[PDB]
Amino acid sequence: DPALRALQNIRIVLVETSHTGNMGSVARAMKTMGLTNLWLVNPLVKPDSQAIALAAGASDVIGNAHIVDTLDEALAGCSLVVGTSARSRTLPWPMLDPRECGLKSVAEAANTPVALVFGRERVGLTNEELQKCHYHVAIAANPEYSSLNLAMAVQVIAYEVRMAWLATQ
Amino acid sequence: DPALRALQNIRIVLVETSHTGNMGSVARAMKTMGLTNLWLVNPLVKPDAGASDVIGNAHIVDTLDEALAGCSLVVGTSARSRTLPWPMLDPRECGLKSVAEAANTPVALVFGRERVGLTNEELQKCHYHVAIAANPEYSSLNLAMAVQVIAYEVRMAWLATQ
Repeated sequence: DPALRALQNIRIVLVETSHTGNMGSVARAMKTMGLTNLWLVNPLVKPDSQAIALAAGASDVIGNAHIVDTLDEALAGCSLVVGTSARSRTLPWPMLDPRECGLKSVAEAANTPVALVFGRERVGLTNEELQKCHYHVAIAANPEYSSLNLAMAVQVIAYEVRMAWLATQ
Repeated sequence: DPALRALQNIRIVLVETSHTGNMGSVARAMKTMGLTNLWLVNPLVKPDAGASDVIGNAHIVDTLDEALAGCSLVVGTSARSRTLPWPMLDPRECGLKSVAEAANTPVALVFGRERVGLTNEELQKCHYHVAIAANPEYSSLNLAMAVQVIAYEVRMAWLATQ
């Protein structure tokens, strides 16, 4: 991949993933867009045969994953941290959409490591975790049905990171 | 739900889907982006979360032609081909063209089989092919993920009309 070096600095950080299959689907979503650096923070169960199975040709991304107990460890060394969250009117945070997150991530990663942080199936990220992010990224969606599956959220965000990369080419 | 009428003319057409779970995930991907209009072309088996309505209301047809009937724009997922060259779109341009055409007439966005995609004869029924730019070492997205990307670009194009 001619994107390998530009994108190897961009970490995809999954916080306390409940279903190991989702770890695998994430690894595949990542690798198809050229992202290869996966960090798992305190996963309920470590990657297993199901995670390897859903990773398909991206089982190397699972294999090479960093597994750490705390979020701080996954963020150490990163200059730019973006977490998935809807906007808040009462504890406002600076907001990105996937497209702007892609642009910003690629611009930053030319210099220094970036973390794109995703939370737990259903529950998401906690307030304590969200407060360690520089920006929150929200995916504009059907107001009737507005929550994407974990791996689908990663697939969108990774897609926009490759698109931003491609623009630099 | 303000997108519902601008996007109801966009058909998501799955050809010979072999995994009923993919059918579900596609429905979810669609619905989160406002797409509701699902067409299943000879699914291996008939359909067996919160987007169950998209599955219940699906149009189950035996031929691709039926799923394409009435459509002024048909886009199918494929890589570019050197030997069967076809006019190519990326997801972003596909989303712009789809939303523009859908204000007025039906559009079909066609996804092939797991792993192997669409036949050349199926591909020749499309006006454009859409290639999702990807890692050349590993370029094949899961069916539901391909739908998710294409549906996301469709909503982004719709949002730009607001």
